[PDB]
Amino acid sequence: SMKIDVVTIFPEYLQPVGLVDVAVHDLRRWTHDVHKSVDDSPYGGGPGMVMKPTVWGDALDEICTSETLLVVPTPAGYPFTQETAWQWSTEDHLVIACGRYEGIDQRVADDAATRMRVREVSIGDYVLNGGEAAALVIIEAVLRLVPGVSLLEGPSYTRPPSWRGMDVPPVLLSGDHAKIAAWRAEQSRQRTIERRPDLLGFDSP
Amino acid sequence: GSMKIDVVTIFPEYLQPVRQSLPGKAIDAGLVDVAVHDLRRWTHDVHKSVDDSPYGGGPGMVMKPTVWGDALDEICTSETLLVVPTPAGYPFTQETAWQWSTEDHLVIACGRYEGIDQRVADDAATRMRVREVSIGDYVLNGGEAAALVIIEAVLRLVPGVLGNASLLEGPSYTRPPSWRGMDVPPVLLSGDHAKIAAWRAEQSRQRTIERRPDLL
Ligand SMILES: CN1CCCC[C@@H]1Cn1ccc2ccc(-c3n[nH]c(N)c3C#N)cc21
Ligand SMILES: CN1CCCC[C@@H]1Cn1ccc2ccc(-c3n[nH]c(N)c3C#N)cc21
Repeated sequence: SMKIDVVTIFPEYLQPVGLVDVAVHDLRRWTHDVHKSVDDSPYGGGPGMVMKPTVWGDALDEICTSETLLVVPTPAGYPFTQETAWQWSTEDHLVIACGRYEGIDQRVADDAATRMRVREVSIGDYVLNGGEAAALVIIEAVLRLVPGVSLLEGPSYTRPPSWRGMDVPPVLLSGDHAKIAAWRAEQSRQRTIERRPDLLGFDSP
Repeated sequence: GSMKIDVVTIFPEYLQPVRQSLPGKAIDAGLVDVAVHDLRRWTHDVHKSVDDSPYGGGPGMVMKPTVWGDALDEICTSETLLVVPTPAGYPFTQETAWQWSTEDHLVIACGRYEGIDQRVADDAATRMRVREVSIGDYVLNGGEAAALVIIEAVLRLVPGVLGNASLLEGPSYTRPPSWRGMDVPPVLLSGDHAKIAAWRAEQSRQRTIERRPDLL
């Protein structure tokens, strides 16, 4: 049983989402001024804008409890991996705070950490415009692990056994479980060495 | 630059996010076009079958090569960069996003279930460039979320699409100067911009050591 709340200034972007419920909240609901302003220029200089702590604080005050796991996507986060997804799969309540612009004032996470568990994480080594796509990835990876819901995968094949003059590897038609398991292990080894040598403790290309 | 992206998926509704996030100015200027295609348009049968049992046995289903082959035959040309998300892919990184941002035509083939029969990519690779990539070390249900990430990372690097007409980033702060007992680091308000840059560099150094020692 899991509840997921996502907070964002682009609730429309979260559209791609019994044991689990997902709710999406417009951060601007917690603004007061007429312009509904969520950002301001950075202290210390630099390009762009920073999301104000005040609006975030009010939103999280309402949505979070001390049991909440607050997830904050950021390119400067700890890596979000399958291990993380397993860890989070047994949580009762995830709140995902999606930033935009240059990000969220650091005091939002620091304040939250005084009363709940906070996790700043990155889904990969590339740059996005905001946390929303990361939220979608995290939700998908976690929800498929919720109770009641090493080597790279090798290639898969289905019918027909010959297509455009390309044959399904004959071993896969042999019915020999041991030979098939061995061939699959070898394809996975080839793939992992070639594409992800770091997974086997080798230098990255 | 002008980029066309075609996405093929059995869940086209999953991609409408991307089409919405695109600035009208970039579309009107013909800088970008994203089109999403339902794979079932290319099925052969009244049951609109896209999957079948795996040769060699095992769990799950495999997407059919004949359906995918027809879809890609129609959509791709010799100039296409065919992107195939897969957890067994080469890592998709910012370097990748930069490389792909100058392409004229990306086609993203989104799999589901166990993935796509390998002959689809292998056949495509004999007449176009094919890239099997993964967006990270976690398992998804299919390629659609990966497509969203790749599209966003690539398009924001295409001149015009964003507009205006190594180390980890450190913390950022804005008003108010004090909030819930927490003060913005005073150095940031000091007007000593050389010292501010050094402070930021050290914050970045510390964060990289703590969160991403692999980058060092
Ligand atoms: C661009 N713009 C200036 C520099 C830094 C980032 C900023 C955009 N931005 C704002 C909030 C926010 C949250 C997550 C991500 C994100 N990018 N890449 C990942 N793997 C991410 C995660 N997880 C990016 C975000
Ligand atoms: C689960 N199910 C059985 C095992 C293998 C994967 C499969 C699901 N699935 C089918 C097509 C497909 C494409 C990409 C991804 C994907 N997962 N994680 C990434 N970083 C990905 C990328 N990029 C998963 C996909």
